[PDB]
Amino acid sequence: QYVPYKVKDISLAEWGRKEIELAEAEMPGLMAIREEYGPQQPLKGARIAGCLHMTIQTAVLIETLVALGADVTWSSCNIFSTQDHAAAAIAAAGIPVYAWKGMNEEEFDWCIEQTLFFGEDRQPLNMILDDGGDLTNMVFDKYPELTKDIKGLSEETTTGVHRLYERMQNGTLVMPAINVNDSVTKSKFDNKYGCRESAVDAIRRATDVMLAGKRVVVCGFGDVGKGTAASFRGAGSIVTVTEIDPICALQAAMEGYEVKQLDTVVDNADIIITTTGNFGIVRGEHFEKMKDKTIVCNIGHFDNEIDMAWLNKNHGATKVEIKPQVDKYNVNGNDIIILAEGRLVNLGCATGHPSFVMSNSFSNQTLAQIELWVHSDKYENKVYTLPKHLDEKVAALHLKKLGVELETLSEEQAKYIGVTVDGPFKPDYYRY
Amino acid sequence: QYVPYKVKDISLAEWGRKEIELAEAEMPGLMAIREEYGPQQPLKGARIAGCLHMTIQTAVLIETLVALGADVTWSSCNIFSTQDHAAAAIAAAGIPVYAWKGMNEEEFDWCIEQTLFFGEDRQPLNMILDDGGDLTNMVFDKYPELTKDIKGLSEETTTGVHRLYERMQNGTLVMPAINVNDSVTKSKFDNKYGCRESAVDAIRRATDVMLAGKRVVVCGFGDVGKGTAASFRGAGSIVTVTEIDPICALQAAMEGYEVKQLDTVVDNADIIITTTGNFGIVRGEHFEKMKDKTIVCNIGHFDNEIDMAWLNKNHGATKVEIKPQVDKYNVNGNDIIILAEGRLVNLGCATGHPSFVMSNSFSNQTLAQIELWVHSDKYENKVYTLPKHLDEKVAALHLKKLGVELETLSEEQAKYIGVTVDGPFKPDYYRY
Amino acid sequence: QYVPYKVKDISLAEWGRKEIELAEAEMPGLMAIREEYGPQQPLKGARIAGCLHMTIQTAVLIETLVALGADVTWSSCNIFSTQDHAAAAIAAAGIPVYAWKGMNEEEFDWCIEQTLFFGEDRQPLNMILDDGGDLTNMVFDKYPELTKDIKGLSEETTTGVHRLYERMQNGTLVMPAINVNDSVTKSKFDNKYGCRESAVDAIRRATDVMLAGKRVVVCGFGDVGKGTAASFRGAGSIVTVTEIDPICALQAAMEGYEVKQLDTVVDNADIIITTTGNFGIVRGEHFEKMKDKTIVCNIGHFDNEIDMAWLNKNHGATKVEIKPQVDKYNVNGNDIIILAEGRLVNLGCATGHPSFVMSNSFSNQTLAQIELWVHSDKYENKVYTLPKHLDEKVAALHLKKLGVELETLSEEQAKYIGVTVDGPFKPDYYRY
Amino acid sequence: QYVPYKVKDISLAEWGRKEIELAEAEMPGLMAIREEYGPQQPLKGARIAGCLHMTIQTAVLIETLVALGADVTWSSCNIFSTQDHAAAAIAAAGIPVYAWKGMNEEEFDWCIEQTLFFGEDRQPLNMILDDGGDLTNMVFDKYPELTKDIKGLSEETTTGVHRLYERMQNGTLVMPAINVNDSVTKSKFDNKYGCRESAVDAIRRATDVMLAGKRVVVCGFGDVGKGTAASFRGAGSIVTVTEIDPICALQAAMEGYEVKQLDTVVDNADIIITTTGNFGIVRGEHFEKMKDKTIVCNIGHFDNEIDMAWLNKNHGATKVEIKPQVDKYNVNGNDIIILAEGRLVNLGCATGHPSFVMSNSFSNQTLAQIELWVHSDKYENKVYTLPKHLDEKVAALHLKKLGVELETLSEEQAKYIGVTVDGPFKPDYYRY
Ligand SMILES: NC(=O)c1ccc[n+]([C@@H]2O[C@H](COP(=O)([O-])OP(=O)(O)OC[C@H]3O[C@@H](n4cnc5c(N)ncnc54)[C@H](O)[C@@H]3O)[C@@H](O)[C@H]2O)c1
Ligand SMILES: NC(=O)c1ccc[n+]([C@@H]2O[C@H](COP(=O)([O-])OP(=O)(O)OC[C@H]3O[C@@H](n4cnc5c(N)ncnc54)[C@H](O)[C@@H]3O)[C@@H](O)[C@H]2O)c1
Ligand SMILES: NC(=O)c1ccc[n+]([C@@H]2O[C@H](COP(=O)([O-])OP(=O)(O)OC[C@H]3O[C@@H](n4cnc5c(N)ncnc54)[C@H](O)[C@@H]3O)[C@@H](O)[C@H]2O)c1
Ligand SMILES: NC(=O)c1ccc[n+]([C@@H]2O[C@H](COP(=O)([O-])OP(=O)(O)OC[C@H]3O[C@@H](n4cnc5c(N)ncnc54)[C@H](O)[C@@H]3O)[C@@H](O)[C@H]2O)c1
Ligand SMILES: Nc1ncnc2c1ncn2[C@@H]1O[C@H](CO)[C@@H](O)[C@H]1O
Ligand SMILES: Nc1ncnc2c1ncn2[C@@H]1O[C@H](CO)[C@@H](O)[C@H]1O
Ligand SMILES: Nc1ncnc2c1ncn2[C@@H]1O[C@H](CO)[C@@H](O)[C@H]1O
Ligand SMILES: Nc1ncnc2c1ncn2[C@@H]1O[C@H](CO)[C@@H](O)[C@H]1O
Repeated sequence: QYVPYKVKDISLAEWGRKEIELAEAEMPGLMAIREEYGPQQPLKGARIAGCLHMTIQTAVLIETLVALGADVTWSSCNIFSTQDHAAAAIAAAGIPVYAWKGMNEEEFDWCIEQTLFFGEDRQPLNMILDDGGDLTNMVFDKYPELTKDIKGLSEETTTGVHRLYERMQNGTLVMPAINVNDSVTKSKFDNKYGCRESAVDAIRRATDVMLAGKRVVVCGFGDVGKGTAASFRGAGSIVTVTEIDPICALQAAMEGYEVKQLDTVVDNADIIITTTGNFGIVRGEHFEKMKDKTIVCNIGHFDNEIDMAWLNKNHGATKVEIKPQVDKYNVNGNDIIILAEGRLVNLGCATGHPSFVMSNSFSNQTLAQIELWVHSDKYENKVYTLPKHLDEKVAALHLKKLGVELETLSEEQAKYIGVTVDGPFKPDYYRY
Repeated sequence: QYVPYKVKDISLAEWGRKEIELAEAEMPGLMAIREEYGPQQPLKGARIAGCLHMTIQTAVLIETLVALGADVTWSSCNIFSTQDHAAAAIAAAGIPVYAWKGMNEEEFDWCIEQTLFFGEDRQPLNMILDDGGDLTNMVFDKYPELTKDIKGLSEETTTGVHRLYERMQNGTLVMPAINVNDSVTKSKFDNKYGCRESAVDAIRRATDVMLAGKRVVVCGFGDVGKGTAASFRGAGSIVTVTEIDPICALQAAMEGYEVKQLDTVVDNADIIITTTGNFGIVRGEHFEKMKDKTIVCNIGHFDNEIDMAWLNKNHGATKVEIKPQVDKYNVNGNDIIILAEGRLVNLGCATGHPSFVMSNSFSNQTLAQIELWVHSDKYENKVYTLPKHLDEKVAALHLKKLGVELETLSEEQAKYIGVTVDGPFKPDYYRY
Repeated sequence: QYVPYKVKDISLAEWGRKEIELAEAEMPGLMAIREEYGPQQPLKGARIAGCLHMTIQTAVLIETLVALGADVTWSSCNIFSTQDHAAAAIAAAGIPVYAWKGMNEEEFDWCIEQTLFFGEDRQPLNMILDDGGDLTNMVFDKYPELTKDIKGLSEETTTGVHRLYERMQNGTLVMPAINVNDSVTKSKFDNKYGCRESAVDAIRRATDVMLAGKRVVVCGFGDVGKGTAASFRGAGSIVTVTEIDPICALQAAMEGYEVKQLDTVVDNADIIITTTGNFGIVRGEHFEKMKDKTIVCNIGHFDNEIDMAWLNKNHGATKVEIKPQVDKYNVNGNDIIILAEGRLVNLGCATGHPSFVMSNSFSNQTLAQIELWVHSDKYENKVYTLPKHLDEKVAALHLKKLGVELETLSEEQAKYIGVTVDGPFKPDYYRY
Repeated sequence: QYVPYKVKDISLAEWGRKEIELAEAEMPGLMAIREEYGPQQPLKGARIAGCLHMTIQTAVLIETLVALGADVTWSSCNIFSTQDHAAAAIAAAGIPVYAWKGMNEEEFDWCIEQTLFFGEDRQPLNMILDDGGDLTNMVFDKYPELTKDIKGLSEETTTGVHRLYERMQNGTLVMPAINVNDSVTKSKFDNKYGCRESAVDAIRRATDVMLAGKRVVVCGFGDVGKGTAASFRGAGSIVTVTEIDPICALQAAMEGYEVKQLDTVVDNADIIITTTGNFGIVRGEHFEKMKDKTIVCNIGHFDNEIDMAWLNKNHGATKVEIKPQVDKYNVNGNDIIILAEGRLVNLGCATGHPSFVMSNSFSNQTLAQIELWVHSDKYENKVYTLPKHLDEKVAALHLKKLGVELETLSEEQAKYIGVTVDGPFKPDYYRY
């Protein structure tokens, strides 16, 4: 039977609403887009299923989509990332949301599947909004009959984008897709500066440990690794980076970090955090070398960066929960502290990124949903990014809140550098 | 009638004990002092009343004093700083503790008064361990008859030390006192690096706001102000400092901060945090100038740095609690967000300093209690500090945990610079 | 008549050679390329005219090209950037170099023109190696008859690349061109980290001023602006950034800088430095507002970022040379200090970037010259970049010198993220 | 016969004067003291011999003393620290100065001895102004007959202060002495922030090496070590600190540096710089372990921190001068680069600290000379410091130049914290 929503505790809605109102003031881009596109109702007729961490920030995105005319259903893309008071507030607003903090895997799948059908009539979704690819996979692999009537999808994160390029190479991408991750105002702000805000936050809330003087190994120096390393360095930690990519490794050395193999530094590390989007970064052989009370955690999208299966099989019998999402294992006499069972730690042990940086990602997300819903016929079954002018517009919408003033080119200065006075200001290859 | 303890929820003890065990590993100085002085039972016969934030870290101090032979009673020195699971664990260990998070002022006084008498026999305390001076004032002002049999007191923080110098000038200091605040390993580590760890932590847990690009006004640039400014700068904030002292102001300018009057910067500040130990820093006239959703908080010892009386009198009728210790007031159309009702915010909205830095303060605290209990007859009714050799010993006890190696002077190098090979290494005027 | 070289003082060669030998040890990429391609003589038959700051670093590039088989002639692309002992050493090695520090504009052109013809026979060049486009313009505009026998050109810097895209749009690019600037290992290392090394260096050598606590306005926050801002911030300055581009402006705010219009901050600035590659950044109206003894300088390619014509016309009569390339003007009673007559200040008042970062740029430059000389027939009269594998190779060649260790993907980890174990590791759109 | 001055080249005076005028604008404290005390001629009758690095900054000090009524003679306290154009300008002003860059030791002593007698009449000095103790030792040890008529001495640096405490313990301090080093506005600004400005400066001018990613070993973490470590960290270097003092070592770990024995890190260091004021820090056994082209230098007062005797005895025969004060030795196949022959490197290879920070030290120096000349009868043959009010006054005189605004206490706020509204604001034990 139809289930209108499912949340941990609907009585948390009042608290969630108070925090949503504060978040709105910190998300000027989303609120400006609400205001500019509200009158036009661009998303009228859309039935968007979203699969994205059910946080206070996501609530503002959800209510922006509704404000633009859409019908929306929602689930979280991680079992530990929902903020229960945010979910309760969205449920109390009449929006079908299926999400709570601490789901098991069967519940996680069940929540996604509820979002595919709208109302008692079970009307199918016609738009996909994804973070990591699990909703995309659910529809494409388990409900392929529905794709004929879905106009397109947007994908929010690096890991889900890679899965979309797997599908292109495999001939299994059956609709247009906009890669929101690689808007400049997403990748270079959310992935990097968002993790700078929220990585140390999660370690502090989980463990309360002193960070100054601790040796922190950051595995990876992509956008998440850059921000995560900066997070700990700004708290006084001594950060060593690992990398496979010689360009990213040289960047870390130029920023004043040592860059070593994990095997070189594992036996003296105080904290190890993975940022790679790969698998098998922290293995049984590494756990066997760690010193007592080493904290191990992951801020990449999936928990398989850390071999939790090995740890639970070999040392799970004497696992002790310190408190929820802070587990202590004993490996041959040395305690190992695992945060959020190896799941993305900033959302699992804290609240993820702050509202202001998520306003950039979610402004891109909203513009992508508009573009697909209105203009999907103009696109092939390939992966696209938003045009640079829209990327620039998203950034510009956040400047007044910060007291940032921009210069204005004269027409002659603009011609001198080969641009127009209203932009775009950079060639499409520019890397910022 | 005698009350053996009073805590919020004794069933939190198991969780508290798990966190105490983790804290012990992060407090090598305290555990080393336990180990060195345990066999000697130096505190046998002592009945120490302590008045100090009832945190996990304080639990390790309490159990160190007991391990050294003392009987101990305890209360918190702030109405919001107790960690209820730490209090429960100490209560379950059989130690008289009277403390919970969120006391009112009548309860705060009642808790202190219970600590003055030991057991059903109501045996009076004979040692004072204080943080801020309220326990000292309670005994000296309200129970003066008890001071004849108290061997001495130690005082942990800058504000309580100043009160002790008031008493010296006033002829009302009636026992020897050791100033633990001004051990180098306390003032220059706890006050500064501890606030670097815990100031931003509290703002994040309370508000989840983005700190990068925010204008943060840090009022004061003493040890707490230096650490607090560093806290926000390391998170990407744009910090402006205020000061009355031209030397401290010049330090802030040399560290790359603007230094302005609060009146110059109040109307564009995103966060204002007071660190002065003074009163009347943030006044009604300042609230009237703040922009919408400015966060105002205090990390000095007492809440009177912010004129909360003015704010509650003039705008309390429409106060909204966002969540506990996060209050929203509307001042002439602009929201003002107050953290922890103006009480010390790192303990009120987070967990205070981390264990490792508190091990330095509490190692000094333990050595001071030993020195007074054993050698109080060798002291006048004046304020003293521990000798530099003990200060150096405290620092040395924390080096191995961090992987710090020290050089050893040859006898000839030691003579060259005028020291002995075992220290002390600096003249008593050295400022570090 | 043929002139074999022209330098300030050939007796500086011994000193130049000693510094070249030290630079070789700091340029592992260039020396590795020498070693790998030396036996193959890939540049046999090439007659490369180079127009690029005649520094110690450029000497190692010149001798690498010769080591690979090329005949080379050389001039500097700026009137103040030659290091006379580097020029003398190259002249003493028998290489035709025409360059000294402090040329006038007629001499600058004369030096370029000598490089176009090789030996007493006046054999024409057949390869162009340019930095800024002035050599390209000299050949294309003044000696167009020579382009038929030139196989291609490489261009090293952002400003010259823009000129190449002007030529493409104008139908005046008559040979293949490789954009070396936008190798990742050039733009994201030289432009950014190189200016971090050398911007403050130049201000210190020129003026010896205290940088801590000074208000520095960095105009622009592209790669040069990012590095320049970091240069001054790391010295304790209080940096404000200006920008036209909302994405770059938001980056600066997220990095903890205020971002304002120059007009907002000009009257209180202590140092103003331009990084834009535009013109007309610092105008007469700005000079009229500056406070006494403000230092004004430019680190973009051309001096027209600052309106030096206005300053010399209106206030040149009382100009005082403090020392060479440090000039003091009096504007309505306030002194203005101009560095290097507004020409790129890191090369004009110091020695430009250090050897290690120039090894990255010049490794790319060498590989580009090889690719064009060997494979120019495979290219159209368009602008190209080197493939990502070569970019990665350049970075990898510099890791051992720094003690950087790289992880190696398993074949299964490589397939998981969609790469091969030997790279390239990132999609072509990746921005680092 | 009497010699009126001795400098390298008097024709450098015009250049020196231009730079002195710029320095005056950067030394508001000295110029304010000139202005306040000029009318009173407090130093009338004084004959001050100064022995202090003959830099542009020292020229402003010299001319301030003359402006206050004193007769002055001067020499430099280091063989490499004189700025010849500063010396020429002072000589051209009619002031007896005996100093040039690159003296030998016999010349160094000869210069000091000329300063002891004034004019053709050979009138003896009656005031000593010293930096390091060599002038003090010259008078006390070689001209003891003169001390009866010298009213007192001031001493500027940590090393000379220690020598004064040696003399107190030895009963050989025969006049009052003011320790200028340990004014707060000297030790905590000059020693620390001055070296932050000038340590990296010297390495860049001498070697032009890339600092990002280099491993720099800073020996010592006193005030000079703190500033020197910050210098290199702000340039992107990876700094490891060495220490004998557990408090200073813990400070470095809390600031995010590794802290190791030199023996642990010597074989992989790129730069080693000594800051201890001790001897025998870098020994033959260390040189034998260094890798090729390691840069070794010293920023403590005396060159014996590095065993230059060992290096010259064992490897001097193949020493190569790269350029003046940059020497290359070959130790068993590895090149070692020595800066300034091991003498204080910021003055030997660059220009020492900038004017603004020296204005703080030299404002203290001027007030100390006034206090001794006027009030020496009120002092014993002991070491004294200036009162805190004068320390605060010195800092306050530099605030307007930086745009620093100070708050003003109300009388009630002042009483609350136990001070007066005009200061002093801190107890005498305060460490800042
Ligand atoms: N938790 C968050 O809030 C958050 C935010 C954004 C993205 N993400 C996720 O974080 C992950 C990383 O994202 P990104 O944008 O930084 O990707 P990225 O491609 O920019 O960076 C990943 C880096 O990992 C490196 N790497 C790969 N395998 C490695 C190995 N074996 N050892 C060391 N380094 C290795 C790569 O060379 C690359 O530089 C993805 O899973 C992404 O979805 C999480
Ligand atoms: N929350 C914590 O964990 C924590 C830690 C240590 C100390 N403390 C408390 O914090 C406070 C500050 O301690 P501290 O050690 O930094 O003291 P401090 O004396 O070193 O610094 C206080 C600073 O405030 C400045 N100041 C005074 N009045 C001012 C005003 N009107 N405007 C601007 N600046 C002003 C003073 O000049 C001084 O530099 C005290 O109340 C102390 O007990 C709290
Ligand atoms: N001196 C050096 O060693 C060195 C090194 C590399 C490049 N360069 C030169 O430096 C210049 C900048 O190079 P880049 O790679 O940073 O280019 P870029 O395109 O990455 O950055 C230039 C920035 O200037 C900004 N800008 C343009 N007009 C502006 C204005 N009126 N006000 C404020 N900002 C404005 C643009 O938005 C852009 O972000 C070029 O001339 C380049 O050739 C010099
Ligand atoms: N070059 C400059 O401009 C400049 C400026 C100020 C002072 N100085 C000189 O620099 C030196 C240091 O001055 P300071 O004020 O920092 O003194 P300081 O006493 O504050 O610091 C010296 C530090 O060296 C440490 N140390 C001693 N022997 C050591 C060893 N064997 N290994 C490691 N660490 C060791 C000590 O523990 C101490 O912390 C003195 O010679 C002083 O005169 C130079
Ligand atoms: N507070 C948050 N709310 C929603 N999504 C978030 C939050 N913090 C991080 N994320 C997102 O989580 C993704 C990782 O799956 C990142 O792409 C990032 O955009
Ligand atoms: N976690 C903590 N436990 C106990 N005391 C703390 C903690 N964090 C800060 N403090 C103390 O609170 C005092 C302020 O009253 C400071 O002197 C500091 O030592
Ligand atoms: N030391 C140096 N030698 C040669 N070129 C340099 C040096 N420092 C900077 N440059 C170059 O100058 C160019 C600006 O015209 C930049 O692209 C950069 O590569
Ligand atoms: N530019 C300078 N002029 C004069 N003295 C200086 C300069 N830079 C550093 N010093 C001084 O050199 C001393 C070391 O002998 C330090 O105490 C410091 O005050």
